[PDB]
Amino acid sequence: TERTLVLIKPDGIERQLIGEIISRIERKGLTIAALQLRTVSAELASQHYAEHEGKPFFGSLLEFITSGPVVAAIVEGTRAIAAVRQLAGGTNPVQAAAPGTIRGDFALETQFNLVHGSDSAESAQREIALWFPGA
Amino acid sequence: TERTLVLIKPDGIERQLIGEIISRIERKGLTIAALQLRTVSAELASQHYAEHEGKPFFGSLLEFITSGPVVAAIVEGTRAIAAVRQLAGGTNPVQAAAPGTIRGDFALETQFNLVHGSDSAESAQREIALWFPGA
Amino acid sequence: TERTLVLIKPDGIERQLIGEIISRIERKGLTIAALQLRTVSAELASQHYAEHEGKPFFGSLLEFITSGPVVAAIVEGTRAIAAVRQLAGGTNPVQAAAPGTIRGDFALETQFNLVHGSDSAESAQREIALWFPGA
Amino acid sequence: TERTLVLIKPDGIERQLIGEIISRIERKGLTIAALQLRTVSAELASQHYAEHEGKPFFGSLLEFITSGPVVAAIVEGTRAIAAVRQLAGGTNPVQAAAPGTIRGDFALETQFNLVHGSDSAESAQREIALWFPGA
Amino acid sequence: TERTLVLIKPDGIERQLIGEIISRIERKGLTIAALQLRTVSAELASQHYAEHEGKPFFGSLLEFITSGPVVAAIVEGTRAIAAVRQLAGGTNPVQAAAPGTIRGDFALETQFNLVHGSDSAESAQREIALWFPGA
Amino acid sequence: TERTLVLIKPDGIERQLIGEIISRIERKGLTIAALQLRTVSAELASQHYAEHEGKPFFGSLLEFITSGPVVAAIVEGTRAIAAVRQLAGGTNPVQAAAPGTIRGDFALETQFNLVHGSDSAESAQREIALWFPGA
Repeated sequence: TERTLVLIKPDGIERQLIGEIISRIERKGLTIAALQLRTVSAELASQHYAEHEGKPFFGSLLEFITSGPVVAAIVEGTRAIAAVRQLAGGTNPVQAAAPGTIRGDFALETQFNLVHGSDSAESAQREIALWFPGA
Repeated sequence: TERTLVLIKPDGIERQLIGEIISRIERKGLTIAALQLRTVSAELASQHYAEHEGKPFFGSLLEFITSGPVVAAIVEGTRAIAAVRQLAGGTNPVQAAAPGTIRGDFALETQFNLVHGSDSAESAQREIALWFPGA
Repeated sequence: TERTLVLIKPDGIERQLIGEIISRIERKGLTIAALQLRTVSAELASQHYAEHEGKPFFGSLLEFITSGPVVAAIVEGTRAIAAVRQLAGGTNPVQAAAPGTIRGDFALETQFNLVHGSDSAESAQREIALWFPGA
Repeated sequence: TERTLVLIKPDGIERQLIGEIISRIERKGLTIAALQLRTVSAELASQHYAEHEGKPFFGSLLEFITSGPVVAAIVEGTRAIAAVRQLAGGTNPVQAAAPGTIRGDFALETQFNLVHGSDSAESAQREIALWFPGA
Repeated sequence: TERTLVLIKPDGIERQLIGEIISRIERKGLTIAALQLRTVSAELASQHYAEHEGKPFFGSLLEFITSGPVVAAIVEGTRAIAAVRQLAGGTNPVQAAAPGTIRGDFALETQFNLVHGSDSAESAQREIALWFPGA
Repeated sequence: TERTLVLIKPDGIERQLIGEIISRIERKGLTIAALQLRTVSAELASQHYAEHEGKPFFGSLLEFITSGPVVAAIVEGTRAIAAVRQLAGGTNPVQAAAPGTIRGDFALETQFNLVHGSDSAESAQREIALWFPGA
């Protein structure tokens, strides 16, 4: 079994999809190991987005994650990592994401993607330590 | 943002899926700009199906759209055109349409496809003028 | 069988519940006889609210129905009138409306009631003539 | 607007209803002000259940809340208190709770009630201070 | 724990509600102990409806249960009997049944009630022996 | 129109998905021709899994199908065979099955696949004779 970090971003909250997203995870058979509505410091935001740190969309990327609170969580279970990304869909909700996924069903813009899921074991271990340093 | 024409055909109505379809559109983040249950004249039907005007399935194609009332609508929003076709699925509901789409979830026959969505900007502009000449 | 007028007010639209409401109606076994997204003139609004014409909440009552478009419809079927009001719930969504109803599930304020349904045969016949004078 | 404390108890979690419950809250128009999966100390449990402190069911009442983690939350909005209790249903899910409520739809036992909601302004203010002393 | 007999009548099947009904039962926490789509002999129908044997609606009552196949089942769990009747709603779907129940959400006529649930321990034991004499 | 055999395996039952699965079938427009919760003899299990009779996973394959009761059914309609497999998804729920399918939405393991659907006309005719020799 694996552990992956999941974020429900400020747009997912504005659109009232916290429970919808969590439900899909639960229904897949995965288990919520940690869960917390929290605010994001300027520091955390950048450390999170270091992969795309130096790039054209960095600015508004941080301003976004910091505009309102977010819901962070540790999702655990068999193939947690791949499964979550499976539920989430591709980055582009119209041309990439399949219908039935979170982004595929609710999203229209690459930017406002509603959700985040660790893209690899390497990332997951790094992001969990980052958002849930205690646990 | 774009505007696209959407039809909920007589079979979509017989099967009580008006609200189900509209909901999926709404949930995607798209907005219903126009909406009307209406009947179809012989003329409108053919002007609509002019693309496939001369073909083997034209007859019953018109007889169908004219058998009962239909629900016409203008759907507006970011990438309205592609998104709607994304929600609708491919023409063949079993071999083409993905599960999660409208046709993929409810349809079994290429003919009885429940729904219509403009396939391009060129078409949308033409079909909207056709169904909602005022608006 | 009966005919009743149903309104999905501007708040029902802002909250993306057109399809949700229509679906509940469909699922009850009732049939959408007429349906149209339309704007409301100052005149229509008052003629509609004549029952509560002279009262303390009249002003903002009209300003509301006229702030954005609404979805009007004629719902037909066995006991259409009572059934629709059954689905809609009592006027106060928290103290009157039962869970499971439209207002009971989605509403919090007596004012923002999302929906309207004719309260009697007398009213229905009057309101249908008013909103769908042709049909 | 009001603030009320909501608990999703260990049975609500075992039965995979976190998102289902949160969704119902969201859909009612209420907003999640705080949210956290957390464990319960022996002390917190009793301070929470002081109202029924001296009684026949106290023992297993505490042992339960402490058997696994729970999801605590602050729910905010118009009539937050009454509305939440409205969504939750009466204590007895079969004879009291109406269909459509959380308990009414999912529960069978008075003990395993899935959810908790502050029963009054007095309680809410006390329980929020208790579970979210910071916020 | 108790055992109760549940019938999904021919109208429940025509309206594609087998899974919807079963789901509601499952979700309540009850368990399907037996389940079978079967036809009804003239004899079984009357033995079932002996309570209302001599009455004005007996004829079409039997003709109905015998018009198409039905889905019979034994539902088991805590307060199975009351809970099932709770999910089913009162006999009259508009004036008696609450929204959120099966009849309350889908039915319009006292006759076409979609579902049946044993009304008492005495009945349950009698009807189970009748429909599932082996089990 | 075609006939296909569908199994809801013991894990589909443990996870309370009987009605969910049946519903998806119904909603696709397919019809339940036969349906029965039943136990599986050692013989039936192997005759069913003869295709993969001689293989590394045979043992626990039979032990599984025989651990608890299962729900067998004959599903009938246009392209019943392909459609059902379409609803079910690929064998591997994470890497193969698309979101929106049964396995895609609920499953995490190739072994615990919740459902079975005949993979061909040849198989269907053979498996129906096997599970429903009378009908």
